[PDB]
Amino acid sequence: MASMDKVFAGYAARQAILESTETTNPFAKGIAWVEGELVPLAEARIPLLDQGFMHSDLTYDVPSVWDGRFFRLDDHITRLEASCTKLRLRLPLPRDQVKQILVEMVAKSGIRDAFVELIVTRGLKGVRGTRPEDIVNNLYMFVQPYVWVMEPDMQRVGGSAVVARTVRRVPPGAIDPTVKNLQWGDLVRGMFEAADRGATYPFLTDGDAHLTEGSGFNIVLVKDGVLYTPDRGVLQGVTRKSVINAAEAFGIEVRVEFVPVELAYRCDEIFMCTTAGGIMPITTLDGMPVNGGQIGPITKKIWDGYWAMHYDAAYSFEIDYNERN
Amino acid sequence: MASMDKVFAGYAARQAILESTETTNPFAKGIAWVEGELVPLAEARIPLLDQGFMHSDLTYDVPSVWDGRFFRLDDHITRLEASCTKLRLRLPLPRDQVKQILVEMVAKSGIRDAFVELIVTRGLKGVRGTRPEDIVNNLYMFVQPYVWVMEPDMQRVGGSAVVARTVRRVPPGAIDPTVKNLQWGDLVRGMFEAADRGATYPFLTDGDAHLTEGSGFNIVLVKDGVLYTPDRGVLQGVTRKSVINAAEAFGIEVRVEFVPVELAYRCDEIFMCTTAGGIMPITTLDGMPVNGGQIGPITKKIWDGYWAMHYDAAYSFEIDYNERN
Ligand SMILES: Cc1ncc(COP(=O)(O)O)c(CN[C@H](CCC(=O)O)C(=O)O)c1O
Ligand SMILES: Cc1ncc(COP(=O)(O)O)c(CN[C@H](CCC(=O)O)C(=O)O)c1O
Ligand SMILES: [Ca+2]
Ligand SMILES: [Cl-]
Ligand SMILES: [Cl-]
Ligand SMILES: [Cl-]
Ligand SMILES: [Cl-]
Ligand SMILES: [Cl-]
Ligand SMILES: [Cl-]
Ligand SMILES: [Cl-]
Ligand SMILES: [Cl-]
Ligand SMILES: [Cl-]
Ligand SMILES: [Cl-]
Repeated sequence: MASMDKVFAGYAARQAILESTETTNPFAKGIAWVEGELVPLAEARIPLLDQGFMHSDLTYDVPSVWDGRFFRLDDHITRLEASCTKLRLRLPLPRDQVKQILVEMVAKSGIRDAFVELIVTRGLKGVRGTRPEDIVNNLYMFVQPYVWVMEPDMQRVGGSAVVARTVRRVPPGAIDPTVKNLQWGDLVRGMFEAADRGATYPFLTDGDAHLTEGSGFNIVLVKDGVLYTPDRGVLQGVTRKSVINAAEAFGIEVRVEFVPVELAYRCDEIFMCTTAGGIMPITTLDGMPVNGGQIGPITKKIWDGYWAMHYDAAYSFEIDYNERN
Repeated sequence: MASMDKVFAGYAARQAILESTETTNPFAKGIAWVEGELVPLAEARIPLLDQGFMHSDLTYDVPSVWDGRFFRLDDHITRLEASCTKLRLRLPLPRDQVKQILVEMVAKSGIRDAFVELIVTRGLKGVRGTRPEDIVNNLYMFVQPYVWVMEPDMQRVGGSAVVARTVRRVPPGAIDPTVKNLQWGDLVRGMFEAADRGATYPFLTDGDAHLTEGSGFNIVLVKDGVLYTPDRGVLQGVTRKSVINAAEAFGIEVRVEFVPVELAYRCDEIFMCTTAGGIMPITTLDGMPVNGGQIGPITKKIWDGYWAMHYDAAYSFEIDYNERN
């Protein structure tokens, strides 16, 4: 219930070092792997005919680095492989080589707090009209400075959400939300709706009176000392997984189940969770304060627990930035 | 009711001529417009950070050229602008300039039968966390040899379809299907399902016992001299529009309305329609011959009518090759 000052101050200090190197290190603003070559992220290009662009025929995943430590990298690569399997894709390199490249990329960038993305696409030939044996999947990877879906200043007070009414989440029988994907048509609609309504974060329903997820995050409700989070219709987030780990360590019950929309209007606390920002409190919903409008005690406990895990060998490992090896 | 021989023979003759130019015209296999530069299609590259790739945050449209005549180009540009408006995008160049560039591209390629695609993306900055004033949309365009969703020799016989059971169409309240888009998660699932079931084409339902569309085409049923095609849940196809034009000219009623799945099992004829292939008969459905399994008389009449429209000044214009239209 009190790690924010230190977590954010550490980040600010590391950030200041990174920023100072932007004119000397061409990778300080990010680095990409394309067709076996490493290039500054702003200069990275992909073939126009890649079906990842032509029909968003891809999956992706986003591990992260915090304070020079990769967080749950194996979980993210395993989820990527699972997503590939569901799409009949195959990770184009052995996963141990992939890990080695990522660590090399991070080390070269000098970035201590990083957003790391891997993308596997169908390749230069589409599914339609192609012999399955002629299909060759493509891999793209990049590392960039850590991305905040909720900035540190706002995490201190909580953000503003709406339950979206002009859009609902793509259902699993159309697109499987457990397959991480970049088909964000509904999520972008949600972001526009939130903004139109004077808020920031959209919570999308399943179009059947139950909650799913938002534009880049899972949703957790807190009521009478219990956490509630949607089971079906959502990405099985690694942050959400970490929230469950922390809750279990603290003796807090977590129910991963169908969550009726009505619970969002009568719960004690709300937070979002995602790799790109961590634990993100929501203190206004549909223009109304959430139970008084302050960040709640269980949210604070989970917040602290989540960041503590980033230093636990069971969930993280230290990257060697030395040059080299 | 028999224009197939002449239409396909003409195409074959033009294909042979096109092929003979490939060793001397670097654009004969296709040409792309990227950031104001014209490049061979295979060499075209886009920024990795373009949000058209990063979150498929884009719309697109696909006019075509047949026998050196652009087909309904104005309709396609108008639909593109409509799609852009619905996504809060804006065509980055005046539409008259866009048409001029397209004609120039086709002429340089020397392609007489062409698939032409325009893509408008959100640009290098995403909706999330960006000042709306800081967003600059991007334009990509390319011309390639005509693409067949059903090959000419399969159109002579008819194709096999299934009503998909493992996937349904993304509903409009999640992603608006009247906005042409490349978020094909459900459509690719449909293609895999069709293949798994020994058929070529998937027909997707609305997940509520009514038909919508398939993987790159609209669906038309013929029953007792009347055409039926889904109103809601689908792209408002320009080919479908052309089918309606031809049918009205022929005195054939067309009902654009809710089409129950059951009608597909008791109708007299079925065909698919799309810019990438035209009029595409379906003669087996779920492994069962459609009303005897032969291409039907109304399908043939529409087939002929559709291709005749490609030479009709009301619907087309001739491109001036080596001099621009
Ligand atoms: C739809 C969706 N649901 C849930 C999550 C949370 O899952 P995890 O805890 O495994 O991260 C994400 C993460 N999406 C953000 C990217 C969003 C952006 O950059 O705008 C991420 O990959 O972290 C997401 O995109
Ligand atoms: C989902 C969908 N519905 C209907 C249609 C028919 O609409 P129109 O008659 O306006 O073309 C298309 C055409 N999409 C094809 C896909 C091409 C491909 O798969 O390679 C196109 O863009 O021409 C489509 O993609
Ligand atoms: Ca450390
Ligand atoms: Cl530190
Ligand atoms: Cl999974
Ligand atoms: Cl509301
Ligand atoms: Cl999805
Ligand atoms: Cl290791
Ligand atoms: Cl000819
Ligand atoms: Cl089209
Ligand atoms: Cl139109
Ligand atoms: Cl079935
Ligand atoms: Cl769609």
